[PDB]
Amino acid sequence: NSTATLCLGHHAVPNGTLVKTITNDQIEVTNATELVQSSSTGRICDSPHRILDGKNCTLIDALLGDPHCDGFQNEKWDLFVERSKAFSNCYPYDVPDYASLRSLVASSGTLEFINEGFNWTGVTQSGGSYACKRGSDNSFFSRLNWLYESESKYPVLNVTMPNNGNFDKLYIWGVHHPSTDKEQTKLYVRASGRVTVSTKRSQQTIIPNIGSRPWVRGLSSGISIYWTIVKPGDILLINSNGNLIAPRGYFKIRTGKSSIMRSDAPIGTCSSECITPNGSIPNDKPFQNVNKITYGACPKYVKQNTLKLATGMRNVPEKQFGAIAGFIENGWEGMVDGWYGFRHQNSEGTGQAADLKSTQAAIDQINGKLNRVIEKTNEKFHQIEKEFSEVEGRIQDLEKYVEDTKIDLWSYNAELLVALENQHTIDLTDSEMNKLFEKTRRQLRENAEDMGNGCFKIYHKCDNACIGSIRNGTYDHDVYRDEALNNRFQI
Amino acid sequence: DNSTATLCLGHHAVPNGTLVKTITNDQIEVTNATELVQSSSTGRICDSPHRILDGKNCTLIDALLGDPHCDGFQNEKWDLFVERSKAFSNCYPYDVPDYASLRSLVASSGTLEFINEGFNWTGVTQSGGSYACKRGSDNSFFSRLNWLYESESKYPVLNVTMPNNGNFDKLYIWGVHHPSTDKEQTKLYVRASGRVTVSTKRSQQTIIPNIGSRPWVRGLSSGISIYWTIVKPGDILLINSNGNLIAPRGYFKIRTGKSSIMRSDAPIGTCSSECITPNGSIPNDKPFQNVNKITYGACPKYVKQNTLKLATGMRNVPEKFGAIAGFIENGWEGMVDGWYGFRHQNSEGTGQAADLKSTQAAIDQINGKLNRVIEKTNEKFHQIEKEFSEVEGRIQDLEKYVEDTKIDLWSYNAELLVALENQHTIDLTDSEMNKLFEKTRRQLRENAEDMGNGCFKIYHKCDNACIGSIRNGTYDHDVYRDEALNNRFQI
Amino acid sequence: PGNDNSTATLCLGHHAVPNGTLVKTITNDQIEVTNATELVQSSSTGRICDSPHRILDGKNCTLIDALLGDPHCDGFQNEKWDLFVERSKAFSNCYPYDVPDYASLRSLVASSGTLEFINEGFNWTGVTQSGGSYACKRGSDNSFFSRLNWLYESESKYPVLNVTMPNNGNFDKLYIWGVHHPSTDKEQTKLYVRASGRVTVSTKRSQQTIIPNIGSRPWVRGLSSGISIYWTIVKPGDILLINSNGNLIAPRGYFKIRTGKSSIMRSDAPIGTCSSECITPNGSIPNDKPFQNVNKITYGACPKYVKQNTLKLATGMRNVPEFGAIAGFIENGWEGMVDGWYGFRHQNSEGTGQAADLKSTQAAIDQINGKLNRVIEKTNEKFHQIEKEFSEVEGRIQDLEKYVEDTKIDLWSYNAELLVALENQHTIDLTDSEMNKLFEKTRRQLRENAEDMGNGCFKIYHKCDNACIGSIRNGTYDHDVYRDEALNNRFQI
Ligand SMILES: *[C@@H]1O[C@H](CO[C@@H]2O[C@@H](C)[C@@H](O)[C@@H](O)[C@@H]2O)[C@@H](O[C@@H]2O[C@H](CO)[C@@H](O[C@@H]3O[C@H](CO[C@H]4O[C@H](CO)[C@@H](O)[C@H](O)[C@@H]4O)[C@@H](O)[C@H](O)[C@@H]3O)[C@H](O)[C@H]2NC(C)=O)[C@H](O)[C@H]1NC(C)=O
Ligand SMILES: *[C@@H]1O[C@H](CO)[C@@H](O[C@@H]2O[C@H](CO)[C@@H](O[C@@H]3O[C@H](CO)[C@@H](O)[C@H](O)[C@@H]3O)[C@H](O)[C@H]2NC(C)=O)[C@H](O)[C@H]1NC(C)=O
Ligand SMILES: *[C@@H]1O[C@H](CO)[C@@H](O[C@@H]2O[C@H](CO)[C@@H](O[C@@H]3O[C@H](CO)[C@@H](O)[C@H](O)[C@@H]3O)[C@H](O)[C@H]2NC(C)=O)[C@H](O)[C@H]1NC(C)=O
Ligand SMILES: *[C@@H]1O[C@H](CO)[C@@H](O[C@@H]2O[C@H](CO)[C@@H](O[C@@H]3O[C@H](CO)[C@@H](O)[C@H](O)[C@@H]3O)[C@H](O)[C@H]2NC(C)=O)[C@H](O)[C@H]1NC(C)=O
Ligand SMILES: *[C@@H]1O[C@H](CO)[C@@H](O[C@@H]2O[C@H](CO)[C@@H](O[C@@H]3O[C@H](CO)[C@@H](O)[C@H](O)[C@@H]3O)[C@H](O)[C@H]2NC(C)=O)[C@H](O)[C@H]1NC(C)=O
Ligand SMILES: *[C@@H]1O[C@H](CO)[C@@H](O[C@@H]2O[C@H](CO)[C@@H](O[C@@H]3O[C@H](CO)[C@@H](O)[C@H](O)[C@@H]3O)[C@H](O)[C@H]2NC(C)=O)[C@H](O)[C@H]1NC(C)=O
Ligand SMILES: *[C@@H]1O[C@H](CO)[C@@H](O[C@@H]2O[C@H](CO)[C@@H](O[C@@H]3O[C@H](CO)[C@@H](O)[C@H](O)[C@@H]3O)[C@H](O)[C@H]2NC(C)=O)[C@H](O)[C@H]1NC(C)=O
Ligand SMILES: *[C@@H]1O[C@H](CO)[C@@H](O[C@@H]2O[C@H](CO)[C@@H](O[C@@H]3O[C@H](CO)[C@@H](O)[C@H](O)[C@@H]3O)[C@H](O)[C@H]2NC(C)=O)[C@H](O)[C@H]1NC(C)=O
Ligand SMILES: *[C@@H]1O[C@H](CO)[C@@H](O[C@@H]2O[C@H](CO)[C@@H](O[C@@H]3O[C@H](CO)[C@@H](O)[C@H](O)[C@@H]3O)[C@H](O)[C@H]2NC(C)=O)[C@H](O)[C@H]1NC(C)=O
Ligand SMILES: *[C@@H]1O[C@H](CO)[C@@H](O[C@@H]2O[C@H](CO)[C@@H](O[C@@H]3O[C@H](CO)[C@@H](O)[C@H](O)[C@@H]3O)[C@H](O)[C@H]2NC(C)=O)[C@H](O)[C@H]1NC(C)=O
Ligand SMILES: *[C@@H]1O[C@H](CO)[C@@H](O[C@@H]2O[C@H](CO)[C@@H](O)[C@H](O)[C@H]2NC(C)=O)[C@H](O)[C@H]1NC(C)=O
Ligand SMILES: *[C@@H]1O[C@H](CO)[C@@H](O)[C@H](O)[C@H]1NC(C)=O
Ligand SMILES: *[C@@H]1O[C@H](CO)[C@@H](O)[C@H](O)[C@H]1NC(C)=O
Ligand SMILES: *[C@@H]1O[C@H](CO)[C@@H](O)[C@H](O)[C@H]1NC(C)=O
Ligand SMILES: *[C@@H]1O[C@H](CO)[C@@H](O)[C@H](O)[C@H]1NC(C)=O
Ligand SMILES: *[C@@H]1O[C@H](CO)[C@@H](O)[C@H](O)[C@H]1NC(C)=O
Ligand SMILES: *[C@@H]1O[C@H](CO)[C@@H](O)[C@H](O)[C@H]1NC(C)=O
Ligand SMILES: *[C@@H]1O[C@H](CO)[C@@H](O)[C@H](O)[C@H]1NC(C)=O
Repeated sequence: NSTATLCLGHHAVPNGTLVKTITNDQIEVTNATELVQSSSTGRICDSPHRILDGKNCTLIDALLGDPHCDGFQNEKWDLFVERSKAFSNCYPYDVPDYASLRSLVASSGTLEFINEGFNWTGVTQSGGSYACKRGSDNSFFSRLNWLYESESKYPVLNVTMPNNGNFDKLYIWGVHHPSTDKEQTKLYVRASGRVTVSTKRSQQTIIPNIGSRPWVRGLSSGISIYWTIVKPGDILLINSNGNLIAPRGYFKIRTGKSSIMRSDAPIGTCSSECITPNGSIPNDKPFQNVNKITYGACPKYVKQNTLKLATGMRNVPEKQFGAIAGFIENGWEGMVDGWYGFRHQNSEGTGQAADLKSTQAAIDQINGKLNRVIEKTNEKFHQIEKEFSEVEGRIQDLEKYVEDTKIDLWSYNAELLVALENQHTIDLTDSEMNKLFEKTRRQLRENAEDMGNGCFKIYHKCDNACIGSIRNGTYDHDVYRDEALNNRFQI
Repeated sequence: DNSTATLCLGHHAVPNGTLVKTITNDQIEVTNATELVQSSSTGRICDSPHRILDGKNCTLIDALLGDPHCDGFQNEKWDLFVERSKAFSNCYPYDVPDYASLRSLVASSGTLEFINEGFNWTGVTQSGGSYACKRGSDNSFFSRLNWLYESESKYPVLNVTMPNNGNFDKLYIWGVHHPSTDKEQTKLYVRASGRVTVSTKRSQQTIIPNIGSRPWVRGLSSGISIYWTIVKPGDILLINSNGNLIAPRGYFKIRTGKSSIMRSDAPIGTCSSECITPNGSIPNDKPFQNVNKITYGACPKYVKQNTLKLATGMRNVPEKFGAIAGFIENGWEGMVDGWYGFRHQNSEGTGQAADLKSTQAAIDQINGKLNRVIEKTNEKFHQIEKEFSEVEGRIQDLEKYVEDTKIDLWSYNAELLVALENQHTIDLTDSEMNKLFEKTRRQLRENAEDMGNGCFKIYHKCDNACIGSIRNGTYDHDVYRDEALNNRFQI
Repeated sequence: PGNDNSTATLCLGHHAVPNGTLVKTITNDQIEVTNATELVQSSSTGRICDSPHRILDGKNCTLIDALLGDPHCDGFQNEKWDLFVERSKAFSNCYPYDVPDYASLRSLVASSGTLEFINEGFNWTGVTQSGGSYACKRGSDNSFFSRLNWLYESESKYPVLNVTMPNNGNFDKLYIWGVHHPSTDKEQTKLYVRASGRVTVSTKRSQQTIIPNIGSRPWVRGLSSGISIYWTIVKPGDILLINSNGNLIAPRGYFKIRTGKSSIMRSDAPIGTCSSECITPNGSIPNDKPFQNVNKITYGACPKYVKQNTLKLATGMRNVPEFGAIAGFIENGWEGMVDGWYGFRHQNSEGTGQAADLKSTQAAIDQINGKLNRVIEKTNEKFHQIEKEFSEVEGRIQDLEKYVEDTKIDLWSYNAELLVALENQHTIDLTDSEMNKLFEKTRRQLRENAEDMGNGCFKIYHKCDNACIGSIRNGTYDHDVYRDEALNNRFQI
């Protein structure tokens, strides 16, 4: 009745969350947030990126001029989305090194075509075929010019076209492979043509082959698509005596944030900086498990489906007349106004208060590292291809091995970051408890003794005002020193 | 005659300490440490669990084609296929454009399962053989290749199609003959120059043979260039040649699997090891390894370091008639039954005990971090090539830059990890010692004083039964308080 | 009776400075410390040091124009180098030519680091040699590439050439050869007779065959003609065969292939007289720091490229800048302390004093340098790498060469950022720990003769002259000497 008891404790919660640290695989903390994004709406947000839905068309069909893809002429995009249902309805074709041409056009992000009048005098022009119906007429690829005998002759063609602008020119052209020797001489007179497109830097010579194409959409013939880039100050030189599929001009090559993605996800009305083939995902978290193929500012792909960062101290439930005990035994599920506080027992009764300074001190540290964790947007656009449909060998072996190495290294960084941050999270919250106890230990000077359970036995009368003067940093030990030393030192 | 006792707090020491690295120190001595970089091999490739296929005198490509001394490899399968350096070609001279890619894709397929398809081939004679490819006592040829050639002194143009109506990728292996002389060209194919064209809906491959180019190999100044074509389901194979065709007899079934290939001369043995290197099989108990960067299976990660030692014990401090001394001075080499404990000196003499609770808290934290360091498995199969015999240029520069960049990043992660863990290992063990010392301090309340050297001066008769009460937390400070406050406070 | 007998005060503190430096930790984005150091090298003199690496200045010559033998590049014959520096002012003044896969030929010649050419005498009987053109003037005569031979009519005939050359010695042979693409059919028949030629260069491992095209080359320096350049490597025990009827540009021998530290770099930085292990296109940079933001293109032992332009490593304690009563480390630091990081301030009957503790000052300094030595020890010596800046639009191979380097920098930028944050959080902790250890060291040898005032100071309950204070500082303090006097003052008897 001539003493009081002051106890030091920290809060606790009835649920709790398990996290990983350097030490333990499962340790229970009060709060925790998720770092790995693993869900998506399924809708690609048409904002803030220019999304161009390919619909029934691939990038190459819209490039060449397949008539059902004529809506895509001169179109521009940030992310061009190819669908699975896309399909070819013009003349049969192949593209040697298909992936590269699809890659560089996607990076340019524009189908802006500029027409150029080549001379083509001595040949007839704009040949078509019934397999490429535009409307009801027999047409052909809109950006390709198909040359063929004039007055039953077909001379050697020497045609040039300089680049005097300050900007790169992509010329798309082709070589015909007739079904029979009849079709060869009917269109080109000579038994075998030769195609040679040249610059000051490059030269592409293609010998056409006769009847070397399988049956596609009514025809055993086809055209091989090639491309040539003409830098400023350079010149295009076409040289053919047969089977030339001429360019009607060039596509302008730009450099920008543009790329291409394969996805069947619907385009919706929303805003999201990050885009996956699964759909748009938020970029609030630092890591994501949705898909390694991403466009825009996105979390980093990791193998882990979950990585929980601890945002609170160890949870130690009380699991146990009225008596009070300190942090040594357990935490306090009854303290909701703070993380650290004082439970007292004195002459006027018993009470709880929380300590604002130490609680904010811990929170400021906890939420400072959250800001350090989330400050990395890391914005990426046109990357490498990460899923493949044909067997290719050496090059995709390296293209896979690079991406797979990238993911293992970031999965390592993520696992270690969460483990270090949490081991530091638990330690800093332990430190703020101990500092508050030692701060209270030293105010009391010689007026109290440490009971061992995180509580002080104060050897003098200590009304609610005196407890307050301990909580508040205003306890004067000299006022009570005599009364305390009397009760302490009895024989 | 004496009214006091001395209770000292200490930790253990060992005579054969081990040096490790920390964030601070380059060399600090601890009691125990374990190695993390695997650096030794038995020199044998364990045949379990993975299916090892010893290539013996055969390369994968010779076994693919059907070099008669490799006929045993027909239709064989593998998980890892081992090419010996003694392997050698004994059939018709040949070369393969993009040899690496064909070797890579066949290796990752993991099977030589062949399916005979009967092409029509009317108008030519099949199964041509040579003396430079003796199968048994007979002039023969590659077992999977059909060397077509004149019939009735006529060689008509060949139009053949074989559709892939399966649901699974087909691998056709074909070739092109390069005769030694003009006389040999016309005797075998009538025409002065041939033309081999293999076509899918997606690709075309047209080859025009050169005459006399090949150097003398095993009796012949001739040879065949091998090319490959993959026909996807629903697509169709179309062969077309007016000369020099080396035809396929069918397709190799393509599979997706854990299979790969490795260049090694290590002997195959009877044992079991998850990890395989060209040096031989290595244990994957350690997270890192310095044996070889070429690995197959669940393997440790390759690092540049040849030794990384993880501290698994506290700082080693030798203790070095003499008053008993605590941990502030030095450890205790005599302590064997624990890492922490008490030495006391009272009226019954001296004694030494160990504290289980503080020792397991240190041991369980050390085992907890080991289990997190060992938990990584890392199972990789078909990767990229990492050693090269020919000078190539752009592509292997990237293949070398990728692997060399990988090895540096993991060597950093391994070095930093050891330094972080050991600093934490030392810090956590020093913490347990401080926690046991403070736990004892507060049991003694006002009955003792901290002598400074990590020892308490207890101011009352404290027989062995009283020490044991302090040791297992049953000391009642009130029982000895009046006596102790008497002895402490004399003037 | 209040404080009747005299007492003394002994305070524990740490130094502070008026010009602190902000650094990053695991907790805080900006926390002020006393001393810091920069880890990211972000400046260069702009000069490529001619030491300790053998630098070769291309001047008006590219590596391939020196390779082929462009007459204004005759000084570069048989020259060697560690780093060869192509200049952007260079140019080709011989016969017009293109090189399919020019990047690979440039790369392997640079990696060999030598243009050591070994003349071999092929058997060109039946053809005439040393074909020259006026677009390639050497001296005042019409000439041609010094290391190429241009074969052409022999008595108005030019038959099928069968030519062989064995590789009888050790180590590889690089053969450089080409194919002429004549401007007109007249030039085709006036030089080669046959309508169309055919160049075939073969080994046991490979074929290379080329069917030349007429009039396929644009007008360059007076000629609508050109030569396509091709190369073949002949391993030991293998053999070179040249089979051609027309349009053959024959080699005069091979370049000896070596393997070593050699490479090539594109830079307009002037060469200077100085020594530096690291070379960038921007110039040479010091390799003391572990990271650099100058250029991702480097040669030699260089700091690693990172996106960050500054990463400051804390190399001192937390800076906390600082009634006649002294106070301790709990409140603030002591700007007055110059001779040490930690120390004591006291007030007693002889006055007020101050002294620095050398033991705990070194304990922090030695731990800080234990960090620096682990941080600064990373040499990282890389030589011939991959190309990292491109001028032509290529596609698939280009995307991977960019994605690999782009992924590398992001991974080291992470490692750099995390390392600075960990190293600084550990610095602040250890410097705080040494303060608390020095205070507890004093607390324990004072025994029952003082009380902790709570501000990092002790109220010592006995007369304590300067020699008394010095004993506490030297640790020679004996508490029993003062124990009776102190207990009498602490507790009233
Ligand atoms: C577009 O190309 C045509 C055709 O020439 C091509 O050009 C080169 C680059 C290669 O691609 C070749 O393979 C092609 O042949 C050019 O037509 C020629 O233009 C010139 C100059 O204008 C004409 O020369 C004139 O000829 C007059 C007499 O020609 C008449 O008589 C001759 C016989 O004497 C007869 O062969 C010809 O067919 C005519 O009937 C002459 O009085 C005048 O002074 C001048 O020399 C030449 O005749 C044209 N050829 C043809 C077949 O029409 C174009 O010039 C070119 N245009 C552009 C803008 O470049
Ligand atoms: C080389 O052989 C192939 C294989 O037969 C030839 O292709 C075939 O060409 C015929 C031409 O009529 C095709 O017939 C058509 O088939 C469609 C299928 O639905 C049918 O609807 C039509 O009424 C018509 O009968 C046949 O399908 C086609 N088959 C294949 C596999 O391509 C090819 O023509 C031959 N080469 C030459 C130069 O003739
Ligand atoms: C020094 O530290 C190492 C820590 O790696 C100690 O080695 C470890 O010792 C324990 C028990 O002695 C071994 O546990 C065993 O685990 C296997 C399963 O892996 C189980 O089958 C056994 O029954 C046993 O429980 C552990 O494997 C072993 N680890 C290593 C890497 O050696 C070592 O004992 C310490 N030295 C001293 C002197 O304490
Ligand atoms: C493999 O394909 C060959 C083609 O080289 C098949 O033989 C040819 O089959 C066609 C169609 O049945 C025959 O064409 C017809 O010939 C008669 C002969 O008078 C003619 O009157 C018809 O108007 C038509 O043109 C062709 O003669 C025939 N050639 C030969 C040499 O047999 C052959 O059937 C296929 N192999 C098989 C089915 O085993
Ligand atoms: C182009 O010239 C080359 C080189 O002279 C010719 O190849 C050579 O052909 C002869 C043919 O008898 C080879 O001789 C053989 O040597 C082996 C090994 O000593 C021996 O066992 C045989 O009995 C025979 O004597 C010679 O080795 C071979 N040399 C090379 C480098 O290939 C080639 O035939 C010529 N081609 C034309 C179209 O002129
Ligand atoms: C913790 O320390 C206390 C104090 O040393 C231990 O309590 C008492 O320890 C003594 C000696 O070990 C026990 O004496 C024994 O009692 C049995 C039963 O009467 C008797 O047959 C033996 O000859 C001996 O005298 C005593 O029983 C025990 N106290 C009680 C209530 O059992 C205690 O055992 C220590 N606990 C641990 C886990 O070490
Ligand atoms: C603030 O921190 C920096 C970096 O820790 C300190 O710079 C270091 O200063 C020492 C000299 O006290 C340098 O060591 C000396 O190096 C020279 C050769 O340069 C040698 O002749 C001496 O015998 C001595 O070893 C050290 O290199 C230097 N480090 C750096 C990165 O500059 C600086 O002194 C600190 N300032 C204060 C006021 O503490
Ligand atoms: C194929 O057509 C191209 C272009 O139509 C021809 O290139 C042209 O070749 C003539 C050669 O006399 C060049 O004339 C020269 O021009 C320079 C610069 O103006 C001048 O200084 C000379 O005195 C001479 O007149 C002309 O510039 C050049 N044009 C282009 C665009 O390159 C080429 O010759 C034709 N093919 C054949 C086999 O003739
Ligand atoms: C070393 O040399 C390289 C060039 O070889 C320098 O890169 C160039 O840096 C300048 C900026 O000083 C870039 O110009 C402008 O940069 C701003 C960003 O500050 C950007 O927003 C503008 O659009 C513009 O690009 C320039 O583009 C860049 N590249 C080239 C080829 O000039 C590099 O800065 C030099 N090293 C250091 C440390 O500065
Ligand atoms: C506390 O420790 C310090 C450091 O050891 C003591 O200061 C040093 O004290 C020694 C004597 O113990 C001085 O040595 C003397 O130097 C004079 C120079 O005039 C010489 O004539 C003497 O023969 C003797 O060698 C030393 O100079 C002095 N340090 C400095 C920088 O002067 C201090 O005395 C110790 N105090 C206590 C109370 O233990
Ligand atoms: C595993 O094999 C590799 C390569 O066969 C060994 O590395 C070679 O070591 C020799 C030492 O005499 C060097 O001369 C070679 O240059 C090394 N090759 C490479 C590619 O580095 C390696 O030492 C072997 N490992 C073990 C444990 O025996
Ligand atoms: C634990 O339960 C409380 C009950 O109010 C709840 O507010 C809290 O969100 C739960 N924990 C987490 C991590 O959500
Ligand atoms: C995203 O799509 C890929 C491929 O279609 C699929 O494997 C993966 O499970 C999907 N993930 C989510 C979260 O929908
Ligand atoms: C972030 O700081 C705010 C400021 O009070 C706080 O509400 C929140 O709980 C903090 N986040 C944590 C502690 O995870
Ligand atoms: C608490 O402290 C504040 C200043 O920090 C003071 O104004 C107030 O009076 C104090 N409360 C009591 C009860 O002393
Ligand atoms: C390999 O070839 C050599 C020489 O012909 C022979 O002695 C050896 O037995 C062969 N080994 C196998 C496994 O075929
Ligand atoms: C090689 O030289 C000899 C002698 O000069 C000559 O007889 C022979 O024809 C030459 N071989 C050729 C030109 O292939
Ligand atoms: C590291 O040691 C040097 C030389 O002894 C010293 O000058 C420097 O101050 C030390 N480091 C720091 C951060 O003080």
